[PDB]
Amino acid sequence: LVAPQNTFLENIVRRSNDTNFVLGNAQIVDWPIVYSNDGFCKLSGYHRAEVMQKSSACSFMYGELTDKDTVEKVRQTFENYEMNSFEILMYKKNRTPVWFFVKIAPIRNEQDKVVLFLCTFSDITAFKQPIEDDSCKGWGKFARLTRALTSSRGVLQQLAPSVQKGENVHKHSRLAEVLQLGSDILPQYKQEAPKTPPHIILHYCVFKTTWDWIILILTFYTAILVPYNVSFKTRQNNVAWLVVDSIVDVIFLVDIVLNFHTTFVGPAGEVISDPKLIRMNYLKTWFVIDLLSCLPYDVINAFENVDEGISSLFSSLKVVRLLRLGRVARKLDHYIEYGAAVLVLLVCVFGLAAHWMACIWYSIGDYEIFDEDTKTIRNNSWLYQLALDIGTPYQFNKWEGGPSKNSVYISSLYFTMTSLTSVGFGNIAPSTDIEKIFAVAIMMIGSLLYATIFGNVTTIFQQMYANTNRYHEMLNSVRDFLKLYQVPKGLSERVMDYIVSTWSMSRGIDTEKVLQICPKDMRADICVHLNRKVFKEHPAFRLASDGCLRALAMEFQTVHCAPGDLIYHAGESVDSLCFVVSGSLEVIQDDEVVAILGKGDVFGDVFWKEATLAQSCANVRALTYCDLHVIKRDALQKVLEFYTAFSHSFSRNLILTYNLRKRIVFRKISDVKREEEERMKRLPPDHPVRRLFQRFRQQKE
Amino acid sequence: LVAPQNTFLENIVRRSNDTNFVLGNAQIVDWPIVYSNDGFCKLSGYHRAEVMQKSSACSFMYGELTDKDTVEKVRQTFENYEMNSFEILMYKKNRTPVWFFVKIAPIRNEQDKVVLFLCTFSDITAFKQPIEDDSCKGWGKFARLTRALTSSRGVLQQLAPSVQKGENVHKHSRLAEVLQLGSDILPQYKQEAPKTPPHIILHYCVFKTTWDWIILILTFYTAILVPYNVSFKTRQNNVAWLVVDSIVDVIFLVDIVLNFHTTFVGPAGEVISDPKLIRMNYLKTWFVIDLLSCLPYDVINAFENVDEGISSLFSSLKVVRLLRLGRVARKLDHYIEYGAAVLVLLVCVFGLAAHWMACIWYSIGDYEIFDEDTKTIRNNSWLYQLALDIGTPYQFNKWEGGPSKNSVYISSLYFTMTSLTSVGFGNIAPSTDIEKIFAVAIMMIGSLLYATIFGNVTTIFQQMYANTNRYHEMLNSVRDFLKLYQVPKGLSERVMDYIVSTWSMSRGIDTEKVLQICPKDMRADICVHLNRKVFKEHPAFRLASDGCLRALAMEFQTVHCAPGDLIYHAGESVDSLCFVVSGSLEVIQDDEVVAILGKGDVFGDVFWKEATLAQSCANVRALTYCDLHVIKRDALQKVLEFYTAFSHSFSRNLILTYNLRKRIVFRKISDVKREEEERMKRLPPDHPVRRLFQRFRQQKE
Repeated sequence: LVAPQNTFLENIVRRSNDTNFVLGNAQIVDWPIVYSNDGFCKLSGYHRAEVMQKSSACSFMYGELTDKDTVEKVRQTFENYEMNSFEILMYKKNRTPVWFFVKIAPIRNEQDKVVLFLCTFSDITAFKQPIEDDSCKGWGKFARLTRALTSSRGVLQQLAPSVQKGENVHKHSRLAEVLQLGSDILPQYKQEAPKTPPHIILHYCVFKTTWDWIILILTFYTAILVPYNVSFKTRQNNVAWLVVDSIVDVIFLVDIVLNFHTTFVGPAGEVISDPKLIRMNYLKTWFVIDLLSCLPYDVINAFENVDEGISSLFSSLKVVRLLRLGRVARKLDHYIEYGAAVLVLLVCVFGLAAHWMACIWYSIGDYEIFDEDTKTIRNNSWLYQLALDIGTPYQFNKWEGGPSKNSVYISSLYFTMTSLTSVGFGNIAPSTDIEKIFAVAIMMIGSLLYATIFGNVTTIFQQMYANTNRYHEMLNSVRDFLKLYQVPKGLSERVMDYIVSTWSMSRGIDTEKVLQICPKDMRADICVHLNRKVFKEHPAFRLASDGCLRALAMEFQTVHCAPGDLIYHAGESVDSLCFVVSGSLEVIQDDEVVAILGKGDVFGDVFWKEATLAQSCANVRALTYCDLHVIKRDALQKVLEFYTAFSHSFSRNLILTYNLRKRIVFRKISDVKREEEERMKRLPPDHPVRRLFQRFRQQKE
Repeated sequence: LVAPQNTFLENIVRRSNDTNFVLGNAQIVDWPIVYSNDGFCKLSGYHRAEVMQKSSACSFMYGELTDKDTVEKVRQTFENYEMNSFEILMYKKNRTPVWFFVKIAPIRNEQDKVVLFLCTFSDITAFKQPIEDDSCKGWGKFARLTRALTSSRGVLQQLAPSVQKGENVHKHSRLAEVLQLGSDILPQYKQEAPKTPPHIILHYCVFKTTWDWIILILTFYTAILVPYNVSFKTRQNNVAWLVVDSIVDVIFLVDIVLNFHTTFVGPAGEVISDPKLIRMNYLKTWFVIDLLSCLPYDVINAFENVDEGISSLFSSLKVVRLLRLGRVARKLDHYIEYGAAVLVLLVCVFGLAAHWMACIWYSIGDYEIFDEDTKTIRNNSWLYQLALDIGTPYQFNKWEGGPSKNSVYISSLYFTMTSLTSVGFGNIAPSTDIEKIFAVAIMMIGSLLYATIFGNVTTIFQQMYANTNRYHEMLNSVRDFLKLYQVPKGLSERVMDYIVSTWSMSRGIDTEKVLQICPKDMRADICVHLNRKVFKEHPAFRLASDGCLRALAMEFQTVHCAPGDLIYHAGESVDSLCFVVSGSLEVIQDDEVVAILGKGDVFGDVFWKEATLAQSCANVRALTYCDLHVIKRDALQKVLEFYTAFSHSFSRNLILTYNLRKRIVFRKISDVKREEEERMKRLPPDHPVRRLFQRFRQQKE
């Protein structure tokens, strides 16, 4: 989410440290100036526009005291493209001769070419010999030159008055700030994305995504396992549990380390990648909590110490890595956001709450069943009830254990579960006060959890139906309109066929909306792409310029059509030129076929010549599914008159297939036979019709 | 929700009591008139427009009989800004000389300045000596003057014919209505919000809001506690319950008093704050109910009287303060309305209904268990069943009590609860007829309550997803369109990058919609703010007037762009001026870099000079993320020709960085070397090409 960016001006101005620079082209003869810094503009007194395009040699800066040897040296250093520095008198706009130190640095290109020359300048007037062509006084001229030397007199040499013979180090101090420009020359005219530090890996790499999926699976597995072991306090018989616990805790610590070594996205900035601040930000935000939550705290339980009862609660506290997950959810859900991702999040929280409240019901029962050394059986307890139900009742002499831990686990799970979805079988009763308060807490939280899933599942029916409903409402309105206004079957089915076909090919595409969203130049490129067919195939466009091509692409509109469609009916005013790129067309003149139109054909009229609109002499009808491109007369004329140069070539190259303004005369064989046989079968009062004949002859004259 | 308002005209006209007044400026020499009342307009006969801007001295009113002493007195009283009153003959528009009483009152300003002079006038003709320059008759002139004196003859002196020598009090009666104007002078030209009475406190103060939160918590606590004590009829063992009950009832009475002393909002008026009506409105609407509901009625139970069984039902009746809360809800919910406030309202009504129906189930059981002195155990009762289930069965000799009240409370709560959410454990059965009807009532109301929460929770998924769905549908349509029309990868990713970046930076912002919602002047201010950058930094605008600045701000449009974007391709018609405020730009001429554009640069053409559009000679492309401001030629020309004065300064100050109409010529070093080595390696039939050469020379001539 970043563009190949160029930063040369900002980089060079920031590296300059209040110095000045001038830029000029390398490959053009005499190397014209392409840029001048504001500092140079003010130092020379000449404006940027008047220094623009001038020669890099700065001959326009020269004066009588300039050195032909220096001129030759700058000339040959330009012609050989090496780094150098110089010292020479130069003339300001007031034609005051003043001293200058100069350095040159041509800049290479990413293509290993060399494109640019870079210049730097500095005053040394207050330190060189005094010179004055004309002055009010020698001391006054000295003071004025020293006050002009403020650039050197500033931070670059502010310590000078505390020392003597400072010129032994002032030259090097000035030269270092220009020698630093070698780093500025590095990008070599290239515009490119900035770099990021190593050992901090981009968060969006596929390897990091599968790492995120792995830590997902790990935290889900730990959230399963933890409440089980902590509730039942089972014996550590197989070392595998401790092995898995320690490895998964250390892999979580490594995950925290990679968050400490990975890119992060902030609300105030699209990408944040500086190690010097990302680590501290991650710390101060959430890294302290991550450290508080993700260590292998079970090592304390594995070891032995005087910390009686201190470290027990670590397991549920470290389950919370689901909260790291929830922070990641903002991104990770979007891989299934299409698909209602929250469905899995629901299922997971269901399972988690079920297991949690299973262990809670177990804990309450276990705490209640025996009344300590008082030996009160408390037969009212649910666990006693289930023990007697399943058999193997308790005994004493000593105590019998009755039910087994596995069966009792599933007992608790199943009660939690039935409470969760309100089926309430009722075989296992919450007899005691605290059992029965816990029943409050569980079924309340269950109902709140329960409402959400109905909302979630309803959230998809809009997608599943509303599009069809939009189609349905337009179709129903069309039906009512069409039937209400009594359109016969032919035109009615033509209308509905057009509606259904165009809707099938379109649906949700808003092509005009996409166009107007698109910015002007990309719009130009899109329409050029869409009219590429006619542009390449028709020879009239083989000569066009890119600008006129773009404008014509804006103007062009493409029409698909069904067979039997009538494009130009007789007597209609022709106003458009049109091309055929698919299908075929036919022309009807006086109910007679006179022309057929195929691929690549173009017909219309010479608008640029006639300049007057005319009626259509014939009818043109489709016989195939055809694609056509049409152009309006006025816009075509405007583009043509703007591009007069292309206009002449376009006029002389373009030839039409048929011209709608002209028409042909003909005779039918049947009509000729009728006339011949009528002649085979074959006036003084006709003076009025003869007068009409004479009038017609005069009009035709 | 009120603006700093001015009411001087309405206030003074209402205080005037049918008198007249005239206003004039204080700080302008000769004090021109700024306003004239309609009464004065009609009394003088001169129209408002012709009296406008005239001198406050009313010299244009004067006549031969006027007094130079009075003229000097009004002059010096104006020059010294004191209050005074006067009497003088003046002339009406018909040039009839008539008597006038006059009073003057300059008005101060909120800045302790003085800005305005106020005048008042009145006729005394019928009481002063008779005067007539020319008349039909003396008695007729007397009658006409008396009929002109109707202003004094009206309500100000209507009692005069019942008295004699009334002039001893008529002057004071007239003067009082003008002396009242001192209160009218109070606001001192200031426009400000009106005042509200003390001891009635604004309802929206933060202290009042936290008071509302406190009364919320109090009524919630009382609603918890009341059905418990009233159902179980527990002994009053700790005085703390009575203490809390009495303090909370009296704090509710104090709350009712503060509603009686606080602002209230009515549908017919945005703010209602008059004590003389707000108290009565609050009374007649709801204050009678508040008094009916909020007293410490438990004092009767604490005391002793012959009122056997009268005062018991007070507690549930005073719980209803949740209805005061519900009236407040219209406002109070909106602090959590963002956040689906109704969720807490649900949770609260849940808890309330649970506890209520707990106490109801308890009441039914307690009423049923024992069949009075008949000693029928009624073992069918649910409470008997639970007693035998838990143990400690009932006994007699005398009666054993069995279950304890705490356990029985939670029993009832828990049954109500399981009935509420239909889990229906079934261990506690409604055996008896009435138990079992109550089961009807509870589970019916439970299902009605239950449906609401699903609606509530579904109400959020639109917010959670529909925005993403809008983005999804446009992206899907773009994908289908782009792939269907076979755009290569380069342009395809350019398009999708533009779409996603613009959508990320925009989302729900409809900037154009905000603009068109905004009214014209604030639109002007917004665009001035947005173009402040160019306005302040570019010297050409340092001279502009506010009106032309506003119009140009309306015209300006800003464009952000990505690197590689081509603004003006070669051969395109230049029609816009444009400025650079961010990033950098580069210019390509004949595939050669010729110019670079930086911060603050401007390029285009001199439209106001050339007046003819021209094609672009070069190409300009972006290398950085850049922000630009563009101006259309036609609107710029129109604004300039309107503001001709600024036009000359703008033309003479403005200088372009590069002009698209002009172009540069150059040569390549490689091309020069090729030509030189070709010359190192180096016509009669050429007459046709020589003729072309001669034609070219003639055309260039």
